[PDB]
Amino acid sequence: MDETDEDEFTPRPYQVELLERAMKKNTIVCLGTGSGKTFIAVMLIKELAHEIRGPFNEGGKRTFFLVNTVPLVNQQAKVIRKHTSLKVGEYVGDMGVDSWNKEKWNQEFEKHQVLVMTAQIFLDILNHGFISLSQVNLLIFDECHHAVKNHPYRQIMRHYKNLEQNDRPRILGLTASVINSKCKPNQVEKKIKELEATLNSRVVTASDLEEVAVQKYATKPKEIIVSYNSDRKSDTSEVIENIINQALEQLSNIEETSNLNDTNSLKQIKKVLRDIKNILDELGPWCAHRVIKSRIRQLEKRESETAEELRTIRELLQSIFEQIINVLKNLEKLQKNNSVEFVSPKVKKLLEILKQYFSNNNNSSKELCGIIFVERRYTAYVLYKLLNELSAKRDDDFSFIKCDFVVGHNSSPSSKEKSTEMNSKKQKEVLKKFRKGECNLLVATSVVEEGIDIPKCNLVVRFDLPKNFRSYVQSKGRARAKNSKYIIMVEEDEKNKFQEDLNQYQEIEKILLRLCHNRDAPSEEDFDSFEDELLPPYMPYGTDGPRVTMSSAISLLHRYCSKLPSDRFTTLTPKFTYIEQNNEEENKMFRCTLRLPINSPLREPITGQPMPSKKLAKRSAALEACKKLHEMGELDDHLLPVKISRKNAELK
RNA sequence: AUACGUCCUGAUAGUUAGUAUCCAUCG
RNA sequence: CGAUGGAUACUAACUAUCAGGACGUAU
Ligand SMILES: Nc1ncnc2c1ncn2[C@@H]1O[C@H](COP(=O)(O)OP(=O)(O)O)[C@@H](O)[C@H]1O
Ligand SMILES: [Mg+2]
Repeated sequence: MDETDEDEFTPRPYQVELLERAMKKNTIVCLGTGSGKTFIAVMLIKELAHEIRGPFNEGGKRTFFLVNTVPLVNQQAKVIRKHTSLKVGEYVGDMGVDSWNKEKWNQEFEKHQVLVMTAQIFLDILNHGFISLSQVNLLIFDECHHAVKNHPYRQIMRHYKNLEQNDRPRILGLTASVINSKCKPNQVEKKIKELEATLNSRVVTASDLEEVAVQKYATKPKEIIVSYNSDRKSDTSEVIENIINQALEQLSNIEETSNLNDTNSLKQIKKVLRDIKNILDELGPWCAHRVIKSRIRQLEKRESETAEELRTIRELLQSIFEQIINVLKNLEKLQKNNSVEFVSPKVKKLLEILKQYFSNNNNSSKELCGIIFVERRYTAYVLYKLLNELSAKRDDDFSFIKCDFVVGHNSSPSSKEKSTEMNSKKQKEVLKKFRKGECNLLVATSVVEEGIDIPKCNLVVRFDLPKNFRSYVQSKGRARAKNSKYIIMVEEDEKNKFQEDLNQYQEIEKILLRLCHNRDAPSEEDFDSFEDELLPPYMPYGTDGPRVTMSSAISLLHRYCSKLPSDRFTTLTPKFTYIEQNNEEENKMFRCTLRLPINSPLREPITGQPMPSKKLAKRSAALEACKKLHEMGELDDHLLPVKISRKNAELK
């Protein structure tokens, strides 16, 4: 039954116009979400493909693609591979790319024609002298509105500025919302001018888009606001939260009265029980008890190695949680087979919304595909568990629900035994399952919120309020299919503030849509204007060799310290000490000092130059330490830590 | 009625310090 | 799990401007 579906792409007229304009000179493309900018980028890549066929040893060039997150790089690589005939490769941080030497990087450059990877990796390659910007043919900045202050985009731009104008590559950027944070309507012009100066380009908007052409293809859902109140609570729930409050009070009294071997341990206990209180308030007693038994398992793990006082505190906490369990036994909704009443009013409202949506779509032949957006990861995990349990209960109207979740990921040589784990392959598998149609619901954090082409959706639910203009715009634009719905859940007493914020957002959008028409080219004087480096970098082998920028000193120092062979449990870390002195002008002056662990050969402390701010003093001290360390003979030619073992140390 | 200096309040812009959360790199 | 970096929101202090209130001086 499967039929192949080639795109057989026929570009739309505004795409052709934008392609010509971008070919003429540097540009930034500003268009609404879902209007098809990735195909424009693909067309531009294909147009200039006659400069890539040459070998790399004889000065051949390559094309690069810059992306923020991992699902995005996978998806864009797949699209480019499908549409054109060139070879594409994808690089991320899972594979452990820093351990590679120069020869393997040269081989990788020789193998492919187009390279797609994250921005931080590109910065690392640029700094350590593996590649030079004179060999790049074209650069693409996905979501270019992130290049502000100290973001890695700005650092790469600083690298680009020094190069002579004879051999500078072309620049193209794609964005939908031009301003990152929230601001008054009077600062929009200043913000766009700053961005134009930073990226050394002018913004462009098609004349045909304003006339029908792109309105048909752009996505616009409907907005609905649903209100709930959390004051209305069950008396038993009030009793439980009062008991938890008095437990918090007595634990605080114990902390204030009883001395502690580690105050941070009881502070952690207090914050995790406050988290338990928050979980109860937001979700309900059953989810709280599930987290409580997970906590029970956590101290089952912990009791192998713990202190006596810490274990007594843990056991009195266990006693309190056990009393909570006996209180819940009287409220055994699952035993009573009526679990609808116990949940917090917010969860009840969400369930009512889902039921109404299913009732509406019962007549509709099309299936359902929805996304739920949550702020923190633990809430997402607990919500997924609860929804799966309700579906397994097999009641009247929850027999069709299938749920899964996606969050960020971590990796370590250690086991990291925990309830929540993630990996690149598992994340890709879940996304593929969602695309195919195995699951109908997805519970996600802000990882997938931006830029992901989602399967045709009908429903987006905001479990938490948007924080600024950009997040609101992107979350609105995530739904793609026709006749979509956008739903926001708001507490009763914050609805006026949310209303005024929505009005301000609409005004900002209206102003932005008009200001971008018929703009003027930027001036190179502003490009020469921006300069935040108070101290020049450290270049031992010349301008084109390796460098250690002021911003990257501390990370390199900590990497060297971590690579030092020592005990597994002990994680060595340099110690910092700040001394403040007042100058003749009575201005604030900061001088920092540094020390190293006794394992490293460098015994003597190192002192940096005085700086107006504490962070600047710390950076200066780190830079001086790095220069001295290289002078002594630790770091190798490429200015990265040497793979030195005990035998290597003995030989040297 | 106005200007100058002083004290208090609100907003705007910038700087500094603290708390919470998210995303990337490493062990 | 730990370590590092970047971004957002909240609070406090300082500086400058604006707005208002009060005081003294001069016009
Ligand atoms: N020429 C075209 N013909 C058919 N579909 C297209 C064309 N150009 C773009 N599209 C569709 O429009 C959607 C645009 O999404 P995408 O380009 O990934 O991000 P953006 O929302 O920034 O444009 C894609 O899913 C693609 O399938
Ligand atoms: Mg895109």
